[PDB]
Amino acid sequence: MISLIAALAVDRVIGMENAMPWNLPADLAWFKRNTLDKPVIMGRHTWESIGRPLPGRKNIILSSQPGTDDRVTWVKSVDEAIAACGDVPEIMVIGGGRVYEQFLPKAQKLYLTHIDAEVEGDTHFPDYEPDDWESVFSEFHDADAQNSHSYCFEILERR
Ligand SMILES: NC(=O)c1ccc[n+]([C@@H]2O[C@H](COP(=O)([O-])OP(=O)(O)OC[C@H]3O[C@@H](n4cnc5c(N)ncnc54)[C@H](OP(=O)(O)O)[C@@H]3O)[C@@H](O)[C@H]2O)c1
Ligand SMILES: Nc1nc(=O)c2nc(CNc3ccc(C(=O)N[C@@H](CCC(=O)O)C(=O)O)cc3)cnc2[nH]1
Repeated sequence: MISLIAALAVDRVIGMENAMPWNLPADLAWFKRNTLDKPVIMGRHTWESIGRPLPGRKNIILSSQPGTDDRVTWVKSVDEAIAACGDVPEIMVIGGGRVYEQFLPKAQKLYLTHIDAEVEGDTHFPDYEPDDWESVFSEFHDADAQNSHSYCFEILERR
């Protein structure tokens, strides 16, 4: 299983200036829950934006050029990234935009957080489509103290 996980604001915006500007702790907790113990594949820009390894997960970074940090695994292409994950049930792809574009045709599951927020955005989630996917999970939550915007968690299976 190749799965993508992403948090999208309105108009499918996922980032700006190579950052996530919004602070939504409930969604981070959901991200950790759904990636714990799994391999995670990310692009080099996302690597520099998170800034650090992610604990309890095998961190795989796509980059066309020599890696600079042996606390993670560097790979030069998509199939190399897949091979490096070994024999895991579920391979999590955690972005960013250019990497999501390449892995979407090979994914069978999408973990999406739809955030009710407008964010001027430098990068977007790939434009998917009304008919390749059906929902297996809905969980909507209003804004509270720690979380300033409402958000929907959705899991989608490739039909
Ligand atoms: N809302 C969310 O859930 C979410 C999730 C993740 C990221 N983000 C945001 O997304 C933005 C970053 O996304 P991005 O599209 O600019 O970059 P990205 O996808 O994270 O990384 C692009 C880089 O990854 C490498 N790469 C991609 N495909 C490759 C391939 N087939 N082979 C070898 N290397 C490959 C290349 O590294 P080299 O250039 O070194 O060759 C490429 O420059 C940030 O704003 C981040 O905060 C948001
Ligand atoms: N749903 C979703 N939300 C996101 O914010 C998200 N972010 C990325 C890329 N950026 C990041 C940035 C920070 C952390 C992070 O610090 N996570 C900690 C949280 C620990 C905790 O919740 O206490 C982690 O260990 O997962 C993860 C991904 C990729 N997919 C996503 N997917």
